[PDB]
Amino acid sequence: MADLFNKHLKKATNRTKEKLLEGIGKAKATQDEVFDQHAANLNKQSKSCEKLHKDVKNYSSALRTLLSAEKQLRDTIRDAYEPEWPDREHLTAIFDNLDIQTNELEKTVCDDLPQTVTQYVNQFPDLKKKIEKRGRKLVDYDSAKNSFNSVKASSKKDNDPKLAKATMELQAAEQMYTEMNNELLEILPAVFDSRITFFVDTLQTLFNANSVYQTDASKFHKQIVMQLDKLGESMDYL
Amino acid sequence: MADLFNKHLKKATNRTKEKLLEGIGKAKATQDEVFDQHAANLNKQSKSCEKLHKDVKNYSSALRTLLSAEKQLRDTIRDAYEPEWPDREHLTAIFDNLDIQTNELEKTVCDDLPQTVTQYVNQFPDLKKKIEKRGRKLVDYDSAKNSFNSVKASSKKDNDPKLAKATMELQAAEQMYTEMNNELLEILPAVFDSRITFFVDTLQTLFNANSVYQTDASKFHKQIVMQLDKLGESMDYL
Amino acid sequence: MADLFNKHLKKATNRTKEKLLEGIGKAKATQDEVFDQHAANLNKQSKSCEKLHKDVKNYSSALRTLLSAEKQLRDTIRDAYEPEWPDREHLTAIFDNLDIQTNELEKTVCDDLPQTVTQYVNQFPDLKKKIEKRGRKLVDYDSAKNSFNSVKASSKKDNDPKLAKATMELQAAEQMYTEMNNELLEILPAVFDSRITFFVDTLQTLFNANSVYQTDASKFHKQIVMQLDKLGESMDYL
Amino acid sequence: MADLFNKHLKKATNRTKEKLLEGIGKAKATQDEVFDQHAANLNKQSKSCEKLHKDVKNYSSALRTLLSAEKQLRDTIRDAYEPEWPDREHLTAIFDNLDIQTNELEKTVCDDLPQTVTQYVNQFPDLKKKIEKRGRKLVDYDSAKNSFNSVKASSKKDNDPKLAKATMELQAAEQMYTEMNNELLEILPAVFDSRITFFVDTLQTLFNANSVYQTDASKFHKQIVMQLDKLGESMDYL
Repeated sequence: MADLFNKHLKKATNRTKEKLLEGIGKAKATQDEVFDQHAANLNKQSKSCEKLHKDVKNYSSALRTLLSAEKQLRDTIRDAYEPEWPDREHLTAIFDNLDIQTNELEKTVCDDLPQTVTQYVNQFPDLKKKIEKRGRKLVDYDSAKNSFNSVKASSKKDNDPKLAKATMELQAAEQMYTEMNNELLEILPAVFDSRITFFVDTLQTLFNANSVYQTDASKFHKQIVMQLDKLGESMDYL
Repeated sequence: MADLFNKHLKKATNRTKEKLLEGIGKAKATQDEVFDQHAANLNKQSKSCEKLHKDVKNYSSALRTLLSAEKQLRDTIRDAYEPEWPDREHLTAIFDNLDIQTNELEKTVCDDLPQTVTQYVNQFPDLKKKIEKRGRKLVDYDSAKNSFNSVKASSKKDNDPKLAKATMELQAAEQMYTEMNNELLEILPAVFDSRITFFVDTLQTLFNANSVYQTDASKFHKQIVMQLDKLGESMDYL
Repeated sequence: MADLFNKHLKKATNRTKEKLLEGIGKAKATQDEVFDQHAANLNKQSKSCEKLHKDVKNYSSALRTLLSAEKQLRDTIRDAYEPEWPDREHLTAIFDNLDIQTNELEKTVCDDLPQTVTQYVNQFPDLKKKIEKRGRKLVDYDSAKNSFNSVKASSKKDNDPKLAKATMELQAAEQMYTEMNNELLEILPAVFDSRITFFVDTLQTLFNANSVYQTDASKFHKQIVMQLDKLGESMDYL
Repeated sequence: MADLFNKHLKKATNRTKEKLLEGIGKAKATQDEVFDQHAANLNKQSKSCEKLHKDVKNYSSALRTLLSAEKQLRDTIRDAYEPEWPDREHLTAIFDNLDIQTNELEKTVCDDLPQTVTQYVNQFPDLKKKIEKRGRKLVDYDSAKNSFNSVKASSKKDNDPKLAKATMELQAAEQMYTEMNNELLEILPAVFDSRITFFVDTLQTLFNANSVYQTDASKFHKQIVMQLDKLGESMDYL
């Protein structure tokens, strides 16, 4: 069977090459070579951002409730503690310090963090737009260039004002093309590579705030462990 | 002027004073007056337990939910991560260890902690009942004592079955009174002071588990801070 | 039942302590400590007097009729006696002497006795009034003392003429307070203890008059007994 | 002049003088003339008894009321007394003894005394009637005596049934006359003089009872005078 069905194989592979003509659309001379690669690069910067933002916002709400629950924990232990027992003031001050630390983390992650994306995303819109800016005259340059030759090929004489018009289009499109090459060839790919800059600022902000809080939380909770040890000794007398 | 109407309240309220006092009882130098310490005092131990238990159960659910949310945090970072960043394996292992530590805390507090209260509490239920085991035996002992005297005073001849019966009650009640005194004056006061034993075992179980988790969490999260530092260095190349 | 109904016992005794707030009235800083005890003492002098007077007046009327009936007895025996019989003049003079003795007792108890209460009750009104005299400035002294401190506590400066006013009240009330302490601390309790003085004067007057009469009456009636003995001897001859 | 009208009164009044004298009777040397002592004389004994009885009954009620008022005196002092005075028990016993003495007097005079009159009085009622037992027998005796003579004078022959009848009346009346003389001349005069026997028994009963009471009353009340003296000493401390 496999070879007879290989008539299916033979048909499929080479005849599919003709099918690719039908797949794409109506013109083929384009900005693709240099600047679609830069376009895809600058879009690859955007496409991770939207996921990161969704997760960062949802989890920032999760952190805001988490810190609120840790504030409730502290107030509840303060209030549940009662003055018959040895140390209430010291552990109360520990809880107040951990409240301060939760408020720092809450401010920094929940409120402040999103700006750290913006901190370098500021520029990316105009630059995304500018990939298209370069493209406009990468297309019109070739169109004008060929058009000039076209006229010089079609007319019995130069005098055919169309040759002048196509020259004017060629000059204008080449001027824009070259200016936009210089600006955009550096900036747009540099901005893709710099996409890591805003990712790193944001992730660093988020984790730095979390880690400073938990670093303080561990010493504060180890201090309450020492409060357990003295409470063991206290255990018989009270 | 209104005080004249208070004269009417005086007549009625003086008769209630008598009837309240009829509530009280009869005795000789009785250590049951220390059992008039026990009942309201071993009830501090009960009523503070009900508050402690209530809070500990509510907050044990709160801790279970917190540890679940921390499992979700880890799984979310682990899943959110991309293979193009090298520490993905190291920080995945850091998160796996912190998952283990949350599971240990969750088991220890949320599941296990109530038994710690129970361990010293097990003796208290019988011993509270024992407060009345002793207390009634005073009422019988001095009732029988004064009954024997009452017969010997009332009865014209002695040779009175009432006197023999009152002697039998006196002996029986005195034996129970003295047995219960010896047992209960040791045990029941000891249970009051020893109430601190379950309070301390319970509080120690709860805070010990929380501290071992957070001590491990701080080292594990400091190791993710070091991952931020290497990511800052990485930031520019990627 | 008794312990469940002891929920009634438990409720009644401690919750009654809160009920005592509702029982009394609107201020608590007062003359009670030193001088209500002296006030009750000087009132305890009055409260036996009114009963004693009621009974002494009613029985003084009873004595006035009793002595009148004894006068009728004497006149009737004098008049019933007749001159055929041996001794009429001697027993007639006995009756006349017992008339004199009844008139002495009648004067002394029925007419004169009440003044023997007054003999020392003279002073008690003003002194009863004076317990209140002391009280007026035992109250206003504290009120002025506290008021001075109040002003010195409330005003931003001394200059607040209220401080002067409260000083003037304090001085005046302390002057009256001390004067009234000196007079009243001795007199009012001494007057309670001296209440026995007028009781004893009155009871002595009453009984002394009665006993002098009956002492004479017994010798007078024993003399008429000797008249019976001679009348036995007379019995045959007449 | 008015004396002339007295002549008219003389004629009528002289005829009444005759008719009064027709009231009188007939006799020989009769000891019934001493029975003309008895009737008006044993009536002194009756009429003075009625006065004595009247007064004794009225005054026995008066004594009953007096002794009742003295019971009330004692019970009133006993009840009026206060436990803070020591002789309350001694003077209570003094009053209890004087209650006994009033009850003894009350029984003896008020209830018992009339029988004392009665004891000697019992013989008098029959003996008063006996005065007429004798008196009529004179009227029969001399009527029959003079009747026998009258027949012997009037009757022509003797042999007269009237003379025999008059002899029978004379004998019968003389026997009764002489029997009654012997009995009644002894007894009835003796009863007149012996009237003093019940007067003396009665007066002695009355005054003896009154004196024994008052003799005891004076010692008992002198013992309350001693209670006044100890109360004078007590007076200052109480």
